[PDB]
Amino acid sequence: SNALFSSRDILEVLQDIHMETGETVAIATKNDIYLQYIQIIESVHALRFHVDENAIRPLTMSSNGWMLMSTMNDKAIDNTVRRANTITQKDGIRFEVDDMMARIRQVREQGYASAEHIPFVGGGTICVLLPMTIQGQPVTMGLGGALDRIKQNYDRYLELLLNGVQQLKKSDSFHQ
Repeated sequence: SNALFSSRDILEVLQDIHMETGETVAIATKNDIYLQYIQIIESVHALRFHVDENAIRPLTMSSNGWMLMSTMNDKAIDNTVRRANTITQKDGIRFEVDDMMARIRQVREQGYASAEHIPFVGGGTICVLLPMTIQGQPVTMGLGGALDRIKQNYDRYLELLLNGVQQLKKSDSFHQ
């Protein structure tokens, strides 16, 4: 019942990270074991991520995924990695429950996630968990672009995401 003022708070923060970084920026949540985008703002760089929305993407395949999985219980993470392997292995990719469960525990610890070449060669991504939930689901804010641009701006980009989180500690969770 206050969904719009929260969406606006989030959009304003996401617009700031887009202005300062020029990268593809997004808010995402989970849909069962798949990553769901709520809002994407496309990069202005020549070489960029063009997010195809019809794409089905398991949570094991992106740093946004690991951040979202880090919110589940272990029973649910194990099911997720297992179920997700049967899908990604149709393309020869499959993470060992052991190491994925380790990466997830680390991400939960350090407060954010980043990834090189995952899901895509030449790409780099960094994301954080937003303080609020949307429709009972946890929510993520992240940026993506060409790996080199990401590597060379890593500390600055991270800092902006984390500070974006601080700016939203006054925004409500909503079920709309």
